[PDB]
Amino acid sequence: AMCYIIAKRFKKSGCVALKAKRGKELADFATDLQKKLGYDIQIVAITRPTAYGEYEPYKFVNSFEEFSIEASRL
Repeated sequence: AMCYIIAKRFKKSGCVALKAKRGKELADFATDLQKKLGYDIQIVAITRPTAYGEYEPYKFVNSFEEFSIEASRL
């Protein structure tokens, strides 16, 4: 199924979001990025932004590479 993968700093408002297919590729990508960014950053999959208004404002990106760049700037 489809989801959004989300990166968010626990102590700051807003997030980075990428629409993505659930699967092993996404799980590996998210696991690797979680290691690089550390414990202060949350990486989570959600169904859709309106179900998670607490992560606003959303910055949407269109590739894994752009997601990694923007997540690292949080």
